[PDB]
Amino acid sequence: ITIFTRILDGLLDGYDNRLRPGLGERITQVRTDMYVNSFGPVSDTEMEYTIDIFFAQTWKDERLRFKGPMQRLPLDNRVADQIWTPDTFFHNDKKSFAHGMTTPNKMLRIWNDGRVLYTMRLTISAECPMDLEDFPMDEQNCPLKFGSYAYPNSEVVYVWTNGSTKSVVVAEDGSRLNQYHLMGQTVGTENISTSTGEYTIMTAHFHLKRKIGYFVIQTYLPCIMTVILSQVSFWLNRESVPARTVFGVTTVLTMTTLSISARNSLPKVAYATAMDWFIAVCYAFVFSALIEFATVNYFTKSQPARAAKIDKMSRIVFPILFGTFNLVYWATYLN
Amino acid sequence: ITIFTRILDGLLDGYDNRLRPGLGERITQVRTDMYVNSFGPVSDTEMEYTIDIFFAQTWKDERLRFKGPMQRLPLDNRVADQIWTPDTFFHNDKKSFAHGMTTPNKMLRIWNDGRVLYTMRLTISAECPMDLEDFPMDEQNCPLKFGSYAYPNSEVVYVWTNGSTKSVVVAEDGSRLNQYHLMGQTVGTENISTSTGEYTIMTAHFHLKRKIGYFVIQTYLPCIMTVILSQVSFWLNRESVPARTVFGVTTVLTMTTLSISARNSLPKVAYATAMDWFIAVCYAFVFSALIEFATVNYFTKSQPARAAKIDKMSRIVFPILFGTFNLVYWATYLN
Amino acid sequence: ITIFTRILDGLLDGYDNRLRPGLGERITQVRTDMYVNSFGPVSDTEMEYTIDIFFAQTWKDERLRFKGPMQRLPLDNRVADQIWTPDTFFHNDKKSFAHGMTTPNKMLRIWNDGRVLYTMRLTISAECPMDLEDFPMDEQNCPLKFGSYAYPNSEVVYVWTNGSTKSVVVAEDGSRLNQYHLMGQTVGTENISTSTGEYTIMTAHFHLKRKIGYFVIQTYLPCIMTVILSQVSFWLNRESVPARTVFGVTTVLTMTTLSISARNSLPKVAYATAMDWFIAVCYAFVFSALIEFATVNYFTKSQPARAAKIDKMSRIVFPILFGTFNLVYWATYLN
Amino acid sequence: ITIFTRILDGLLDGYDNRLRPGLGERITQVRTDMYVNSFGPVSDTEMEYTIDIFFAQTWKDERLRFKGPMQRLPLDNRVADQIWTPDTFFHNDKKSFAHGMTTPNKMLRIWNDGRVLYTMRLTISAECPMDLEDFPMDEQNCPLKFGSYAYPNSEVVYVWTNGSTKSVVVAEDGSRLNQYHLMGQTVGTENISTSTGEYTIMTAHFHLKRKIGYFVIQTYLPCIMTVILSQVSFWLNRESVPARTVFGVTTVLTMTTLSISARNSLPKVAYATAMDWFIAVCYAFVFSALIEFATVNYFTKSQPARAAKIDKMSRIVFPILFGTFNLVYWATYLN
Amino acid sequence: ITIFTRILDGLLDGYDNRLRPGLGERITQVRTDMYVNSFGPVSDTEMEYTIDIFFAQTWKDERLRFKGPMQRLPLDNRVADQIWTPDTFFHNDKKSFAHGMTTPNKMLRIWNDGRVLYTMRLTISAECPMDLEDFPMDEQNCPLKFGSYAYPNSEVVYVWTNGSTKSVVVAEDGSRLNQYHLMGQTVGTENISTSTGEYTIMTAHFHLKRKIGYFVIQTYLPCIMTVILSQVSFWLNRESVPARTVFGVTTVLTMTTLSISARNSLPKVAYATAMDWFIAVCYAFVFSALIEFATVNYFTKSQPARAAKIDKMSRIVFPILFGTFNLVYWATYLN
Ligand SMILES: CC(=O)[C@H]1CC[C@H]2[C@@H]3CC[C@@H]4C[C@H](O)CC[C@]4(C)[C@H]3CC[C@]12C
Ligand SMILES: CC(=O)[C@H]1CC[C@H]2[C@@H]3CC[C@@H]4C[C@H](O)CC[C@]4(C)[C@H]3CC[C@]12C
Ligand SMILES: CC(=O)[C@H]1CC[C@H]2[C@@H]3CC[C@@H]4C[C@H](O)CC[C@]4(C)[C@H]3CC[C@]12C
Ligand SMILES: CC(=O)[C@H]1CC[C@H]2[C@@H]3CC[C@@H]4C[C@H](O)CC[C@]4(C)[C@H]3CC[C@]12C
Ligand SMILES: CC(=O)[C@H]1CC[C@H]2[C@@H]3CC[C@@H]4C[C@H](O)CC[C@]4(C)[C@H]3CC[C@]12C
Ligand SMILES: CCOC(=O)c1ncn2c1CN(C)C(=O)c1cc(F)ccc1-2
Ligand SMILES: CCOC(=O)c1ncn2c1CN(C)C(=O)c1cc(F)ccc1-2
Ligand SMILES: CCOC(=O)c1ncn2c1CN(C)C(=O)c1cc(F)ccc1-2
Ligand SMILES: CCOC(=O)c1ncn2c1CN(C)C(=O)c1cc(F)ccc1-2
Ligand SMILES: CCOC(=O)c1ncn2c1CN(C)C(=O)c1cc(F)ccc1-2
Ligand SMILES: *[C@@H]1O[C@H](CO)[C@@H](O)[C@H](O)[C@H]1NC(C)=O
Ligand SMILES: *[C@@H]1O[C@H](CO)[C@@H](O)[C@H](O)[C@H]1NC(C)=O
Ligand SMILES: *[C@@H]1O[C@H](CO)[C@@H](O)[C@H](O)[C@H]1NC(C)=O
Ligand SMILES: *[C@@H]1O[C@H](CO)[C@@H](O)[C@H](O)[C@H]1NC(C)=O
Ligand SMILES: *[C@@H]1O[C@H](CO)[C@@H](O)[C@H](O)[C@H]1NC(C)=O
Ligand SMILES: *[C@@H]1O[C@H](CO)[C@@H](O)[C@H](O)[C@H]1NC(C)=O
Repeated sequence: ITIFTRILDGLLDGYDNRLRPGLGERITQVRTDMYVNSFGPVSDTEMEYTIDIFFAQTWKDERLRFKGPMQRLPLDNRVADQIWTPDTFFHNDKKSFAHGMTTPNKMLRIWNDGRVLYTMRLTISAECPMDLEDFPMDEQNCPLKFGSYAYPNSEVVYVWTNGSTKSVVVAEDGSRLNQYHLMGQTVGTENISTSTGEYTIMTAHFHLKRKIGYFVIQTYLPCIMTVILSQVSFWLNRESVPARTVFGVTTVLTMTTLSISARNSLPKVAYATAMDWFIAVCYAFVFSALIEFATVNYFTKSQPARAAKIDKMSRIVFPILFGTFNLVYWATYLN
Repeated sequence: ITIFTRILDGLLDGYDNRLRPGLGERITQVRTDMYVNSFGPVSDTEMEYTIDIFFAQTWKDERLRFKGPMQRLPLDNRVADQIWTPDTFFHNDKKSFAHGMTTPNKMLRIWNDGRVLYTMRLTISAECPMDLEDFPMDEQNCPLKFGSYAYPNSEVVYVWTNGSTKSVVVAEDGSRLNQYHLMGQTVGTENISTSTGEYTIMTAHFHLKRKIGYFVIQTYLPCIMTVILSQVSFWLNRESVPARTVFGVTTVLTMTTLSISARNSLPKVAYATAMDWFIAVCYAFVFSALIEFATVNYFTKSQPARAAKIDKMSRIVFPILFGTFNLVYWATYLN
Repeated sequence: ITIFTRILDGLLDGYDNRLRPGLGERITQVRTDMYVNSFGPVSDTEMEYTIDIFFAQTWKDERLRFKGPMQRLPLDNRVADQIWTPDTFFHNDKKSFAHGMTTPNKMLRIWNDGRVLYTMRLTISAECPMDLEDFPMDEQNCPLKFGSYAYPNSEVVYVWTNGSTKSVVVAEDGSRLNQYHLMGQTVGTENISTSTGEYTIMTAHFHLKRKIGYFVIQTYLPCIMTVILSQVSFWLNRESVPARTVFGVTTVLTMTTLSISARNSLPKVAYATAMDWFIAVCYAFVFSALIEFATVNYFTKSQPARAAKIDKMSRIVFPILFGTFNLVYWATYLN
Repeated sequence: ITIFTRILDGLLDGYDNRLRPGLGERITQVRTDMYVNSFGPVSDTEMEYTIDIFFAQTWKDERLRFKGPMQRLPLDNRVADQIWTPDTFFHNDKKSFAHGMTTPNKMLRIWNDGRVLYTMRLTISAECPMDLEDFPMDEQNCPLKFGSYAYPNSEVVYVWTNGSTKSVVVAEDGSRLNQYHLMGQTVGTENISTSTGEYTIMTAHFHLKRKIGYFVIQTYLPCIMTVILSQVSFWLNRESVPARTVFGVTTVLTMTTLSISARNSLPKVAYATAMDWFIAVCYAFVFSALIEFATVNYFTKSQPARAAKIDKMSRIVFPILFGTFNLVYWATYLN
Repeated sequence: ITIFTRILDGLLDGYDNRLRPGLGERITQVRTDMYVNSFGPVSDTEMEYTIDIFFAQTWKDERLRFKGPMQRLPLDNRVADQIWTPDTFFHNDKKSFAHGMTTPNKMLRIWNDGRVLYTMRLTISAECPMDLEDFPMDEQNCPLKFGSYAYPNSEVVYVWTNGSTKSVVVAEDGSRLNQYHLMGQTVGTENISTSTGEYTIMTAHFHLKRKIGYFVIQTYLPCIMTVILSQVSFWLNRESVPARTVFGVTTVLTMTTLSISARNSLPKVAYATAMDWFIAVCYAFVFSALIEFATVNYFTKSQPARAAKIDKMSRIVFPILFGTFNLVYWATYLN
């Protein structure tokens, strides 16, 4: 153990962590790996998502080159703080933190040739814009961008691990989401020209397809039952004005109540959503069934034969219409 | 007191906490104990649970081997920071923190032979997936996985305490939960092969049985009374179209109102829940009682004798049906 | 000022804060005082309560014994870190923090004989289980336990201040609670045998009696008015089937609406609450008034005289029953 | 610049920040100034308020007395930490924090004679009990108490700035509140005898007048319309039992619905609020209009002429009563 | 690399970060740049907005002027802490924090001539008062003011960038908001006289125009449908007192239900909002249609010809009126 105490002391004696490795000589290339331990909750209201990853980075540093019996130096964060590390930051991040129990989860390993490995565990809430036009039969793509904050392209460059280690890995246990399904992952690299030089930023996209199960139970199913409720009126006595009247208005109150409740749980966007149309049409089918009787009753005095054909015809026309509406609605958005 | 100041200074003189004990010589074996002071709130929506534990770890470090009058060295965190400790982290953790008042709750004890005792207090929110198909007659198993972050199996190994201290202990005060019951605990050890070596991870499962009391009061009971409400209609005058009509529709509005409220308090999962079916069937029993009258009124003019048997039988079939339905529902899920 | 700088420097010169005072000689006895500046919000849902206290502790450290003109040394937190202090932790704590503005509120005072006074201000959210069977005519007792984390009975012992300084003091300004009333305070001491030795834990119980004012306004009163609403039906025309029918069902919808709203605000426990019964009985009084008419209507054809006695007697039986129900309900739980 | 480096080094050379200025000689007098940058949200439910202030303190420290070309030493927080400062804490505080971006906002300035200026920016959530008996025609007064935590009157004394600089200043931008109006400010000084000596505490009261606008829109106005709704019944056909019956019960359901929602937004106190009475009376005016008809219908069979005067009289008596009630209600509380 | 280690050591050798550059000779001028990476959520209730910016500042410090092969010194935060920096704080800030993952996002660059570049990433929640009289056809302007906390105009001055870097830049991805649209940005400088000298404060205004889409879907449309619902009553049988009565009251109950939910999502201000009027008028149109029938029914017995003209005229007057109402409402506020 005393052998390694002098090796560490020798490497760090006179080591200037303020300067990057290969300053004025080479561009420090960093091979970045990643393992998604858990895909945190996604929010279609706040347009963000949380993710728990093991973010690994390896680069070249000649100052740490040593020769000894061991081929690797297993070390903790106590050394990761004393040496230089890339100040990798996440561009689209909202807030982030590195897990600290028991000690700040930072693993450092130094090989003879100077190869460094500096990985940590991060829970980060990043941005994810969404176009909820097809919501809840929706598909969104949440990116994760990260690069160096202080080092332009001339000073530092990032690249993904190619071949040995998979670029992005995701655990099946953590990927489980109540309302989304993780389709896959995509990685890429790009250069960006900013007012403080051109930086290389590394993107990692997580494709998501929304699960409609919760919404069939909450909104679609009760709406369907409430338009069928309105269409019961056609089979009741046409001459019983109070019965047909109170039935038509109470069902509108029912649909009006149902649309009020469904509104609270839906994203607060400023455009029409695929569900917003389903609720709209259903309200029209409930409102229409009421107007249907208002016409039936208006003609009862002088044109009762006409008011009878309207009601009897409405018994088949209404369900056939709402039936075909669903045939088109689901056939359109489920594609 | 002056004796112990030189012993501590002597041990820490030249002590390199950056290196694990026995590097290149022995494997640091850590005996892990745990005491659940409180089982924090469990969340079936966020699929997580909070837990408050005293997490103890003991290993052997020859560098701390000393000779003196005392057999043990009672010390605080002021020494725990100066020595080496295993960087044990919890794999399924979402967020964790160690209690700090008055001082960081870390207890250190060093015996003559060099065995160390390093325990701390942790409140941690860990992951716990759930299959809420039988909710609220549910059973879940929440795990707690923890291992070393930087040291694979070759460098460090974990084992549960055998004999003196029980692996996992639970306090009678804290395990109390409003909606859950802690059945028991299970401990285990397993090896995992990762891209940074093979680590030993220690699992601790907490079995949970849900308490249906809250849900019988909130949803089951009012639904049952509201279908019984619908079945009152069969005993009223069939020829009074407004009475039977307004009664049939108002109860649907009532059942529709009841189902809207129950939906908010239930988990926002995307599959059918055991309660979701009970609400569904009840809505069907209310909707049927209405359709039952719609037929009675439809046949009342030309087929009054036929419409009479429908109403009278509905007086017994409906309650007998809903009665037998409950017999099957509860008998099925309570098993 | 130059006199005290050498006294302080002399005391701290060679002072080892890692070791407790009187190690291997005497047991460090700590007299703990407490002043509740404010009793934070109590939660009957999360089973928790917040409290803001000035937590004072005094012991004797021979190393700090000095001789000088001043009898005591007024000092800030800048010295509290340099000396030894008991690592007092709160056993039932959930989350705690020490006020830091302007500077960390820690007061240190050192007397000639070496007796120390070390107090701080703490806001702590501690556990408080509740048996809400009589809720909201309830009484709860919230404890506050604190002891040493690293020093067993043999090494450190706690005792309450008796006589000179009051053990626990509470300001009437902070004791104000919207839904609770602070009856009093009780203090005690006990020994607990743990796997790391036997420790002494100090308990402080705060007795609470719940205030029913908010609930009479929110729930009891509207329920009473809504069952009296149901009993208006007996005075209406028996031959008007729609009038009596819509009145009976709409009031059930009203009571069903009223009970749904009261449900969200009430604690989410899994057992029957004293109020849950009051809402239950009231719903029964509204549901019965409806069933009462269904029977009246069922007998109207062949037994109208019997259907008349039912309605007319119900005008007095119902209010006398609900009247006497309140007489019994309130008389039982208010005791 | 090298001149000031030697002056600062000279002043801080041998400076003991653990000791207060004038220890064992004089009482350190601190003139405290304050500037309310913003008056954070006020909460009548949690009985607290947030406030953002620039908290200034000035005293004399003879050790910092220097002679040089400059008359004052403009310094940042880097020096404020190195010297002694009063450990001023806010007694009624619940949680506070000092702004840190870019650097901890602490301004230090040292004059020749040794007078120091040490100001900081603080956002603090302080306590503010309220007597909401006249709510929402309300007026509250929130205090702000602060003194030294470790230094009694004998060692430190606080006094407000007088003359040139005003004790408390408030910006018109921050004083804007959605539901409150800031009447003015009051400052005062007092001594308090505590178990750790007698301290001097400085109070700053902020007088508040509540804005009734939000509640007229939410609660008062719809209630007024809903009692006028109930009084429509008197003008409808008295012999139409279903019409008058369904109208009477639906308005009660409407008023019962309205009172449930207004309740959620109101403070959860345990006494009657000025609004609680307005809602109560309105419910009584809706409930009475229903009983009015129940009487009309009860007398219609045998005493129809009397049932006519009741209905016709109620057309004038009811609105005149609700009219005079409002005349008295507003005249009482708005005074 | 060893060349730069002596240069840095040479520059920092004897460097006093407590003193500003050019003290007692020149005014430290700081050119401030800004890049809005994301425009965080805006709150019309809390009157605040969150923003994520790259806040850059550049000044000249002669002490850091060096001669070497490189023209600039790429450095991290490890040096930014060791040198002097302007203590720039944001005046209207409520809560701010600088991103810390991986390392504190502070970029430092030192040119030969002594020019420094000190930029950081900040997420800050600043104040933004609003006049929501025209809400939701609204326009608001949220400012962002920042200056030096300890250095008045005489010692430090702030200025906007000269043309190299644009003063305020906004990212195309992050500026997207659900309910607002970012029109543009305006920058300015002003002097303010405070009790601690006169400071220069830098303003940055972000103009916002509200999106009416969400409110058309949530409130306007259902209100439109519910007043049209009320106007159906004129076409139904005038002599059917129950039919017209239950329809009139239920639509009021429906509109009354609609107004409470609309109130929940709207800002809790104490003045009348453009929507508050639209909801009010719609309630008047539903209530009026009810009073319309009460008049028709009151005249039905003795003045049926008058009760016929009233009802028939109402079929056109009501929709024509509500039609023109929208024409004026939308035409006025949409301008
Ligand atoms: C002529 C007739 O059979 C009546 C019965 C119900 C009436 C409708 C009710 C809803 C609308 C009310 C509005 O005031 C005028 C247009 C609308 C659409 C009315 C047009 C005329 C209708 C259809
Ligand atoms: C002929 C008859 O007794 C009528 C009375 C109520 C009617 C039902 C009401 C609900 C549905 C409405 C839909 O438009 C057609 C199918 C459904 C299921 C109707 C079929 C015909 C029924 C059963
Ligand atoms: C025969 C008679 O006076 C009728 C009127 C209302 C009816 C009750 C309505 C509620 C229940 C409905 C259920 O379907 C059968 C039992 C229950 C309890 C009925 C039994 C028979 C009653 C009491
Ligand atoms: C005789 C008469 O005009 C009836 C019509 C409505 C009835 C009241 C309804 C509400 C109450 C119901 C209770 O069961 C008895 C007392 C109460 C207050 C009744 C007393 C008698 C009244 C006033
Ligand atoms: C005579 C007549 O056509 C009646 C029918 C509905 C009545 C109105 C109902 C609402 C109000 C009730 C109040 O008690 C008196 C004024 C108000 C405004 C009444 C005035 C008289 C009206 C308009
Ligand atoms: C794919 C790159 O992987 C990392 O960067 C990494 N960094 C730390 N660890 C890993 C591997 N990994 C996915 C773990 O879960 C894990 C499990 C352990 F028991 C100990 C360490 C790690
Ligand atoms: C316009 C003012 O900009 C800055 O002062 C600034 N400060 C840091 N950075 C920038 C440039 N900028 C707009 C970035 O996005 C960026 C991107 C990177 F990958 C690394 C650093 C920065
Ligand atoms: C069984 C696991 O034991 C620990 O890991 C442990 N660590 C600290 N403590 C314990 C023992 N234990 C269960 C306590 O509750 C306790 C009680 C005290 F008053 C002081 C210290 C502890
Ligand atoms: C019960 C032990 O109390 C303390 O140890 C204590 N610590 C701080 N303070 C006290 C006394 N006390 C009850 C106060 O309220 C108070 C009032 C002040 F103005 C200044 C300091 C304190
Ligand atoms: C009245 C008490 O005032 C202070 O003690 C104070 N402390 C800090 N500052 C002030 C003056 N003041 C009212 C400011 O707004 C201000 C404005 C600045 F740009 C920089 C510093 C300050
Ligand atoms: C992008 O950046 C990388 C950084 O190494 C560089 O090699 C490549 O030539 C650049 N290409 C473009 C188009 O910017
Ligand atoms: C797992 O690892 C431990 C390391 O101590 C070893 O003793 C055990 O045999 C291993 N078991 C398996 C199944 O790999
Ligand atoms: C606690 O145990 C100690 C011995 O360690 C004993 O002296 C003391 O009296 C005990 N206290 C109580 C309350 O039993
Ligand atoms: C409070 O105490 C101070 C001494 O520190 C004294 O000067 C002052 O007069 C006292 N106030 C009152 C009201 O007695
Ligand atoms: C313009 O501003 C930049 C800020 O970095 C500065 O370096 C440069 O010297 C300035 N030049 C002029 C002409 O203002
Ligand atoms: C701001 O103050 C400085 C102080 O010298 C002055 O030169 C400048 O003209 C002032 N600018 C404004 C807009 O007041």
